[PDB]
Formats: sequence, structure tokens, C-alpha cells
Amino acid sequence: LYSRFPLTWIMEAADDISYCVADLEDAVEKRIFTVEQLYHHLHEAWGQHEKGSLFSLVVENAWEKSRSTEDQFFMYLRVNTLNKLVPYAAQRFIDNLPAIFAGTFNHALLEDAECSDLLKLYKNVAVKHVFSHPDVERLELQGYRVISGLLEIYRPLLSLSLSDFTELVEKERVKRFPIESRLFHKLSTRHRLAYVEAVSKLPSDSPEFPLWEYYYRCRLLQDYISGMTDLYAWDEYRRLMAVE
Amino acid sequence: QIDFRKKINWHRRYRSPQGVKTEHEILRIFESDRGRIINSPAIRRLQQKTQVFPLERNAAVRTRLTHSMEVQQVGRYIAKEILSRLKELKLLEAYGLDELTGPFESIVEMSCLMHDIGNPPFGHFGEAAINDWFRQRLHPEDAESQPLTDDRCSVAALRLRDGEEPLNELRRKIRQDLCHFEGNAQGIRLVHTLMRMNLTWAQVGGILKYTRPAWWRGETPETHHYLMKKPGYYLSEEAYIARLRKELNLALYSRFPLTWIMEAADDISYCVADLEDAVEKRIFTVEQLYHHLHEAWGQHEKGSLFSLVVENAWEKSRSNSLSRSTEDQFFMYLRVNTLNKLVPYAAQRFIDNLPAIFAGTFNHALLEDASECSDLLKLYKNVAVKHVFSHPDVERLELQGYRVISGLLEIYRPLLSLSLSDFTELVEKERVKRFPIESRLFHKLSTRHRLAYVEAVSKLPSDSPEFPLWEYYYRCRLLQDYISGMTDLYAWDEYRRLMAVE
Amino acid sequence: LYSRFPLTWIMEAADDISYCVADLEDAVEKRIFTVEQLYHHLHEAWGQHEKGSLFSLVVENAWEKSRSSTEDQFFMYLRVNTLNKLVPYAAQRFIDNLPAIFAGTFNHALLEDASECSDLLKLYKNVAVKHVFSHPDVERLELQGYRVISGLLEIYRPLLSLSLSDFTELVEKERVKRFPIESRLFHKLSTRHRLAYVEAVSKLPSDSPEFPLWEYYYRCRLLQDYISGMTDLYAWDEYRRLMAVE
Ligand SMILES: [Mn+2]
Ligand SMILES: [Mn+2]
Ligand SMILES: [Mn+2]
Repeated sequence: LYSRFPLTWIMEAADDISYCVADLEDAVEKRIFTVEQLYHHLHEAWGQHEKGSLFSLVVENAWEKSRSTEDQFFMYLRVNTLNKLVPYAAQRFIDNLPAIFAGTFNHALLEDAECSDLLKLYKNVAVKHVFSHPDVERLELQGYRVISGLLEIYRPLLSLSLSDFTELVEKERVKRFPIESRLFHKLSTRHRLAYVEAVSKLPSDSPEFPLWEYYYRCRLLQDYISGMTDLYAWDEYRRLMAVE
Repeated sequence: QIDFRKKINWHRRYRSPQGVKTEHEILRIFESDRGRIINSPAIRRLQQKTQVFPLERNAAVRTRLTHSMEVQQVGRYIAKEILSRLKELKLLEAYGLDELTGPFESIVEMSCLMHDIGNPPFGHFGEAAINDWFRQRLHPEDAESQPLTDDRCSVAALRLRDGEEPLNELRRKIRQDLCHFEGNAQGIRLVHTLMRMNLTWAQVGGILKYTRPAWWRGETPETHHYLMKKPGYYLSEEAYIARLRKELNLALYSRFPLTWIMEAADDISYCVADLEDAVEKRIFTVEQLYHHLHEAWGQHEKGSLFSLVVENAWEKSRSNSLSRSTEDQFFMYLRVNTLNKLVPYAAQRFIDNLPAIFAGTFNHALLEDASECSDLLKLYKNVAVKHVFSHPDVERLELQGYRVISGLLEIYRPLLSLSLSDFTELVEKERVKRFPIESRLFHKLSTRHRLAYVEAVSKLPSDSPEFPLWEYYYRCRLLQDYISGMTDLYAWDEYRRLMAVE
Repeated sequence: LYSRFPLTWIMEAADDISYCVADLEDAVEKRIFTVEQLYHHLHEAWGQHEKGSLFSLVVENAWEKSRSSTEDQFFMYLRVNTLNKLVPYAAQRFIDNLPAIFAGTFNHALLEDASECSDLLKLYKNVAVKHVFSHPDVERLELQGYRVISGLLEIYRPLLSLSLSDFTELVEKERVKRFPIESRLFHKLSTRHRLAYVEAVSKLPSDSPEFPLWEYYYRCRLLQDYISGMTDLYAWDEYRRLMAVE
């Protein structure tokens, strides 16, 4: 109980690496700053400078390769990073393999205490310059309302009695609840199917049965929404707000 | 004693110049102010702020900017008139003006320009949507008397704490100040605390239209009724306002002698322009309009100012040569006709009542109610009300504006619906864990109003029991500044963007 | 003949000055580069750095004032700095060369090429050209504008691609049988430029052999007036409307 699969740690690592550098490449691509501007933000961020550190070995190294640009810079920066970080995590894994095999090891392959530092450096720069950009933040806020509003559009299905809701599940066409009918039809056939199946496995007699139904009802709604793409959710929000 | 040397204060608030200066040096300081104003983005914003009619695909219609330029030329004429009349009376040197001629005039023009500068996106409708949004959240009426057992205020700190505290008076003032937003008051706030222009005292005097504090709750002084008609400044400016009075030699609730000139110009340019635009938007013909004006006058005499202005301009339009359009000629001479009779009146009125005007105690307008002049203006206004201001496209936009601002204010409610400890946290760390929406929403706020909030806050004593009340007053002010700062377009665009339809 | 009004030179000068600095302010406002980035582009552009030059007196001066809004203060004092040195120069130049200016024969500008003043302006211009005027959003709109006008001119080609006898016919009768497109297109023209055409035409002698040539000259003028009279928005709006996309 509470033990992790030994390979999960490897997958996690790669995600933690790829994580920033790619968005940083895209940042210069969206013209947020130059590749030169970025290098200077990274120099500023390191502070405790030594001529043999991983900064020199990776970032300083990739900067020199670019001069006698952007492509070469990111291309070798990526290389430089993997070429030092991958061996570390590969080792870390092997080194702490018993606890990892157990899936009890309470740490990451790229810890906190030089590799973790380099990553953190990318992250800080990304936070302070990229993640902070208004167009990003605008969209982030936009997203929030889209989902909140969409959830409210589907509130009528939740703001209902079991006896009524179940009725809608059997008869597709219900007299008194036509909005709720149509709204339930909007739900994807797979999440719909899944709800019914989880429900049919419960004992009718049980006092917990109505609680379960609701848990599942909400799950069903959650599945629909989470299942959507950024586009589909936005499109639907407008369509159900009646602006198309 | 009347001495304009004492009223035309060429000194500034910060980095202020001092010591002697020639006629030329002085002119240059006032000319400096012009450049400051004219290059201000706050002045550019006005080409995107609506004036009566919606911002149409063709600039044929006047915007807040184009109207204010028109007002400024009127102001120029009046000021120039006062001066010429006075030189003919030889009183120019006598009133300490012989060397402040140009400055006097420039101040008028610049104040004229800057009228409406502090107005919100949807003007008077914006004011409403702001004040109303704050009223449902503060209920300043619940503060007027004794602490109500059921205070409708949504804010814990601003709710009148029971049978004790002089802090109860601070709560009263904050609630009234925030719920009584006025463009003129915001204008003062803007040029100093927001735009950080650092203008000559004299200039800032000219844009101080009313002497009423925003926090005022009671009946208006009988003797100062007119001067306190609307609020002129906020609680946030009270300090600076005191500084202004002392610099310009003004008693509590006393007006700057030139403000009266600027006011007058805006009372004239006011309608005629929209009436021109009305015929342009085809609401009625120029002929139809003339007949609405004839209908409106009623008590017709063959030598009245109607005959001298409107009847006169109507005759000029018919068999108008110069290959000029009927409408063009009509409005062109109607404008002329008006100024040609009204400007001298107000110019005289000023000179006639100069001691009380110099004092800034004069409880009346240059074109006051009884005057045949005030009547002519009212005539234009009536016609405009009954036919132009009543048009559906106008009214549609008026209603539209209201919702845009109200909705926008609600979008920013989360920042206000917060604890000081939390809000302050967001001010220091730009990235806050638990409040991500609030974070991003606070980033949406403009860097200048943001800066201003922090500055007002850093000047307060941490220890003080009033400190949390102040923070909130300022917090609201900050939000108000953002919104009021927007153009009709930006506010609408943002409303849609934040409602997620783009 | 070919002599200029003595005051025109003053107005001209004001435009040569205001010309760039404002767009440069707007450039940093549209985030094209920082105020710091711009200062460095100006340092790069000066090249021949020496003296208590006007660069030091204006740009270097304004840069120092900005350090302890930064941008506002920078442009505010940069503007000041410029006027404070350039205005006196041109004011002098005017007075100095007043006889030739009064004559309106003076074959030069108040801020002429060799003056340190002209150099400062040119500096702003170069930076604006190389960084601001070159931006894609600018250029996009510039190209867009071209098509809008060209297309609009083509939409109105039918009125020009006509005989005098036919065109005149359209001027008298507002409704013409055989030319309905041309009718409606002529109605689209603004009442003022329309009026002006007729007036210039009615002033010509009917009998004259030059009369048909004049009619055409005026016809084109009339079209030109309509277009030139439009705002960027109205011309674009009309282009779309007449291309049928609204
Ligand atoms: Mn990932
Ligand atoms: Mn007005
Ligand atoms: Mn120009």
C-alpha cells in the first residue's frame, strides 16, 4: 500500500528534464526575447559562477557553439543537458535500485541538492519571463471561466433526485425534463456507458447506493469535461452560451 | 485685493522651480505644461472614448478628444476676450496680468483640454456602474448615523463596530468616498498620483471644478451650494488638495479663478456639436431641426437672441453661396452666432464679478440660469434631449456600457473579496500558490495604478488601527483607477476576453 | 512664381522634429524593444562619438535622467532635450536667413543637412527605419493598404471607362437605363466632391476643343478626391463591402 512501480521514476525524470528547455526554445520563437537576452537571464540566474560548473559545461558551452544561431543554440543546449543529466539519473536509479524496486524510495532521480540546480535554473527563467507573459496568463484565466461556466451549464443534471435522474437513464425521452434530456445526450457515449456499468454493479437495497450514484454522477460529468480538448471545451462553452 | 501674480503659481509639487524667473522663463514653464498634457497618453485615450454617438466606421462624428479641442478654442476666445476688455479698461497691469497674458490663456486651453480627462470609459454611465457596484458591496447609507445592528456592508473592517470608536468616522468617510466616484475628482487623482505629470499648481487649479470632498454626506453649505454641486476630489487627494489651496491662495471650498472660464466654454460646446452630428447621422434634416428649435422657443420676439443667432444662421444657410453645403453653412454660422453673443457675456460676467471670482467664493456660473444666454443653451439641450439623446442607438450603447463595467467590476471582485494578509502576500510574491486566479487578475492591472497603490500603502504606519481600513480604501481605489483609465473599446474588448468569447 | 510663404518653413521644421521621436516612444510601447535596447541602438547609430556633442547633451542626458515611469521620464526628457536645442537653432536660422525666407526663395531647410541638429534627427530616423518601420505588423498593414486602394480604384474603373456623352447623361438623370452599376457607383461618391466636379465643369466653355480633356481631368480628380478623403477604416470597410464579404 502506497508503493510505486519501479519504472515510473524513469518516466518522471524525462518529464522533469524536457519540462522547461522546450518552452524556453518556444519563448525565443514567440519573440518574447532574443536567444542572447535569454543567455543573459540565465547568467543573472546562476549567480554563484565557477569556470567548471554544469552551467559552463552546458549553457556557456552551448552559447559558444551558437556563435560561429537559435537552432544551434537550443540543439546543443538540449544535447549538453541530456549528455550530463541522463547518466546521472541512470546511475541514481541503479544506485538506489532496492528502494526503487520496493517503490518506497521517498525521492526523485534528479533530487534537490548539480543536475536539479540546472533544471531549477531553467524553471526560474521560465517562471520569471515566459509563464509570466500576459498572453499566457490571459488564456490561463480564460480557461478557468470556460470550465467553470461549462460545469454550471451541466449543474441541472446534478441538481436532481436519483428517482428523476435514473428515469432519464432508462427512457431517453423524458416529459418534464427536456433540457436535462438534451444535456444528458450531449455527454459522450463512453462516459455515459461507464456510469451505468458502475451503477448496475451496486446493490439496489444498500443505504450507500444513493451516495454511490451521486459520486458516479459527478464522475460521469467530470469525465466528459476532462475528456475535451482546449478547443472543444471553448467552442462548446460559446455554443451553450449561445454566441455561434 | 486682485493680483494674478498670486494666483498664477508657476511652482510645482515635486522637483519645483524657485527664485525670480523672467516673463519668458515663466512662459516657458507654462508652455512646458502644454507639451506635458499634449504628449500624455491620458489625452490620446480620448480619441477612443465615446461622445454621445457610438464610435462609427467614419470619423465624421465627434469623440471625447475632438469635442475637448472644440471646448479649448471656446475657452481661448473667452480668456482672450476677458484680457482685451481689461486692456481697454487698463486694469491689466493693475490686476498683475500685464506679464502673465499668454500663461493665463494657455491655462484655460489646457484645462479645457483636460476636462473629461478623468472620465471613465462609458462616461456618466460608467460612473453609475462603478458607484452602484460599490454601493451593493458597501451601502454607505448604513454609515450615516449610529452603528446599525444589521450593517449591509460586505467588508468586516468597514462595518461600523458597535457603540464605540472614532474609527467609525473613518469607515463613514471611506464608504462615501469610494461610492461617490466622479470624473472631475478622478481627473485630479490622475494628473498627480496616476499620470505623475508634475504640473504647475495654477494648471491643476484650473481642472479643480468642484470644492466638495467625495466623502461628504450632509446638506451642502447654503453659501457654497453651487461650488459643491458635485464632488471635486477624493480622500486620497485631501493631502495634496490642501497643498493646492495654500499654493493658489484658496479658502476651504474656494475655486481657482480661471476654472469658471473653462467651465463656461464646456457649457457652450456642450450641445451644438452633437446637434450637428445628429443631422449628420440623418436623425432629422437641418430644416426639421430649425422647426424643432422654433417649437422650443415659444415666446417669440423679433429682436431676441433666437432671431440674432438661430433665425440669423437659418437665413444664411438658405441661398448660401461660397458653394458651401446648407448644413455646413448652417452649423458654421450657428456656432459663430452663439459665440459672438455668449463669449462677450461670460467675458463681461467674469470681469463684473471678478473680486468674488478671484476669491473663488462666487456661488454662480458665468452663464447663469436667468440670462438670455443660459436660455439659448437650454434650448439646444432640450432639443438634444427630446430628439438626439433619446435615439435608440445611443440608449443601446448607454445600457451596453453599464453591463460591460458592472461585469468587469465583478470579474475583479475576487481581489477585493480577500483578507489583507492574503492580498499583501500577493503584492510581495508575484506568484502565489493557493490564489492563482487572483495572481493573474492582479497582473492584468496596469503597472502605474499598481505602483500608486503600494506607494500610498508604504506611507501609512503598520502599527495603526486605521491601517487595514486605509489598505482597503486604496485597494478599491487601485481597481477604480484601472477601469476608469480604460477606453470604451478596451473595457468592452476586455469584458469579452474575460467572458471568453475571443 | 515658385516662391514659398515665409511661415511655411517654421511649420515644416516642427514636423521634421516631431517626426520620429513619437513613433520611437510608441515602438517601446508596442514592446518592439526595451528603452534600454533603444538607447544601445542609438549609441550604435551615432558612431562618431566625441565632444560634448548633441548626443551627450540630448540622448545621453535623457538616459541618465530616466535611471532614478522609466520610459515616460526617458521620452519626456528626450523630447524636452531635443526641443531645447533644436527650436533655438531653427528660430535663429529663420531670423539669420529672413530676407531669402521673406522672399520665399531660400533653397534650404531651417535644420539643414550639415547642422548637428539635422544629424540628431537623422539618427532618430535611421533607428526608426532599421527597427520600427521594418517591423512586420507595420509592413503587413502597408501592403494591405496598397491592395485596398488599388482594388477600390478598380471598383470605380467603370465610371472612368466611359464616354463623355454617357457620363454627362449620368450626371443629369440620376437613374440611367443601360448603366445601372455605374449609376449606383456614382451615387456612392460623396456629395461634396460630386458638387465640385459639376462646378469645375460648368465653368468650362461647351464649344472649346479642350472641354472633353478637362471633363476627364476633373472626372479623375473627382474619383481621387473620394478615395483620398476616406479614413484607413472607411476605405478598408468599403473595399470589403464592395468585394462582398460583409
Ligand atoms: Mn510534461
Ligand atoms: Mn463637454
Ligand atoms: Mn508628418
